[PDB]
Amino acid sequence: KFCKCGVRIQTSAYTCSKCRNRSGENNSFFNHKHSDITKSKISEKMKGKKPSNIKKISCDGVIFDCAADAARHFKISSGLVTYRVKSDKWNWFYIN
DNA sequence: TTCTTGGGTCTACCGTTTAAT
DNA sequence: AATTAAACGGTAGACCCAAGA
Ligand SMILES: [Zn+2]
Repeated sequence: KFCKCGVRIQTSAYTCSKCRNRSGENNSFFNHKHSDITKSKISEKMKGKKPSNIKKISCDGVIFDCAADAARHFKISSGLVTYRVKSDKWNWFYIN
């Protein structure tokens, strides 16, 4: 048996692994809902994890791994951190 | 039967914007 | 002006599940 792409496949298969459609409505989990139990398992494993989009920052010399840590140290909102970084009245800048 | 794939369904936390003070 | 909350928009990684191998 041959896949539409040209490679051989078992007669029990509809396509080769690479050509299988899994996007949108063709996904095996499309339109399914996760149970409250699954959501909790995901919740516990994620608690305390910082994401990859964090920005190291220097607050005029005092550095932080992310803007949120700086917000928590100064006790201000994250929005204000961004505001000071853009302000000509502060020397707060992201590293890189 | 098991092991592998890989993208839809989620969570926790980020950072930037903007309405409202 | 300088502030905050909430609206938006993003990442990786855990989960699920059917079908390829
Ligand atoms: Zn193919």
